[PDB]
Amino acid sequence: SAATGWVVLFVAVALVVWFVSLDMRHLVGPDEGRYAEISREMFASGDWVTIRYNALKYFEKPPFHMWVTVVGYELFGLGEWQARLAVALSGLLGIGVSMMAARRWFGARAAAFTGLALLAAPMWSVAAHFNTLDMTLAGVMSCVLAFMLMGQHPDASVAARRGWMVACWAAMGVAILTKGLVGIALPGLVLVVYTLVTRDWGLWRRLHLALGVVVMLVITVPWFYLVSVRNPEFPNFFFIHEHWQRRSGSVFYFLPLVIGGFLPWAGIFPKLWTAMRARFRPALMAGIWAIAIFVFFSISRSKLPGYIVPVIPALGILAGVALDRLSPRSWGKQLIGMAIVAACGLLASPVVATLNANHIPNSFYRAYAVWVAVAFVVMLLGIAVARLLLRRGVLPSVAVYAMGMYLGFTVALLGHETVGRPASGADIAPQIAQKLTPEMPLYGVQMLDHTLPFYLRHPLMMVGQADELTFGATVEPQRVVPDVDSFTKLWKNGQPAMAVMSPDTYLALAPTLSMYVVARDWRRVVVANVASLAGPQ
Ligand SMILES: C[N+](C)(C)CCOP(=O)(O)O
Ligand SMILES: [Cl-]
Ligand SMILES: [Cl-]
Ligand SMILES: [Zn+2]
Repeated sequence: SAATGWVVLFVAVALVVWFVSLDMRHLVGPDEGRYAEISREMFASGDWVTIRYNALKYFEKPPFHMWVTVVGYELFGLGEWQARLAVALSGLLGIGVSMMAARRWFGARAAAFTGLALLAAPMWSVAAHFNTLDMTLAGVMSCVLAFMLMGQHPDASVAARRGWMVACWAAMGVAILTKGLVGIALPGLVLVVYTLVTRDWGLWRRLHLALGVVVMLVITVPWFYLVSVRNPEFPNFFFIHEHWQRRSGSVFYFLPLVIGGFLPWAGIFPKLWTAMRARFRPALMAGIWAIAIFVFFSISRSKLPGYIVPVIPALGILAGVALDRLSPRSWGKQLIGMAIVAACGLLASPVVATLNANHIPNSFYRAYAVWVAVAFVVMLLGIAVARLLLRRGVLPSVAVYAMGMYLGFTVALLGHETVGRPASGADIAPQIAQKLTPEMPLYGVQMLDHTLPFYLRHPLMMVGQADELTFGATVEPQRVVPDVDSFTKLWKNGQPAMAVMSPDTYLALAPTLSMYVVARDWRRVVVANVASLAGPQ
């Protein structure tokens, strides 16, 4: 316990950056806003069974992420960092259990390398600070893998093996309550593939199959029964609905995602392979985890980046052992390569200053470019001081390097606030809230705004195409305007209300109905049907 004062320092500096950075960006739609708002509505209603999005049934996802977010709301009230609490705790959880399994099978030093690996991995840290279900599922599934590895260690008693096995099945249950059957399909897949490569059938006896299935059913079934009974249309939807938004992604879709999301360790990607090929083989289990899940999502029709996040913890374990075998000169090689590519990021950072996308003007991206450049600069600093610390050992150099990378990608994420804040609509929320009341409708005229209703603490009344709310709009049609043509009669003859639409929608409806503009930004026009709810015009 000589240099423990460094570790305590390191982790401390990590944790404060881990949580403070949560509350420094406005919510980025659709995901962050969608789950923050669903959780808000659950929090305000108390109905933890029937998930609703803008007062409409939302049966596209299971509720565990929302349960966690709602507990967070009850403890610390509504806000940005509270809405991102589930994913941050999921990230810490993946780090923790990952280096627990690493410490069990490969020792303390390798476990430290695993924690550093997951910390520096931009996919794990970014995804850990971005409110989406993929990081929650990644943390609970990392509990599946880690608990499975803990339970298969020979030096554990039958009581410990059963404890880690029921812990594994329980984690699979939570995962099913997080994003559906994936939480059990991917493990089983990774399981059978394993038993085909190693030809160890007796492993199916160590799983505690009966007890684990029973405890998993006890965890998952109650909510599914409740929501299926209260809403008979739920099971056919959740298990049959082919969801799609506005697919067609190549089989190489997740290749730049996995490479970029594990970038500070890309140079040792071969040394990860030579980590698994070289009774129970844990590194091989992690490798079959990452590879099997990767090829599973790579051959799937629907592809989203977050799908691939659950492979990162396993990679972390592999990284932990690979870095554990490196001499000082080899890590020097890695530092040289990463210094090169980070310097290329610094030279290429002005590229984003020439961007304008998602109806966000170029200026915000000019302000993003300086933050990206700063990010690669702090990466370079961390690399330099790591090279200075290489004389004291590989582990301190890797620790400083990983800290530099983590702070770097953290700066790169916080810099996204430049383009995320004008899109969130939080700026024009106070202007709207001055005249908008909770009993007033806020029509969404063919626009599913994912962030503004959260900031208004006020749900949208969907008008016309409800997008992913279509299903909800059809099973409870008394809560929704079916088409814009009915919205015109509601608008000219109904109660005083407001409406959110796109600018092109405003110009399309302008010759039809006169509307007084309450607020505008680059992505939305907010109007009222009475002149007294807006500024002079
Ligand atoms: C996306 N969805 C929830 C509508 C269908 C997916 O369900 P499942 O793959 O968990 O069975
Ligand atoms: Cl509220
Ligand atoms: Cl701004
Ligand atoms: Zn859908």
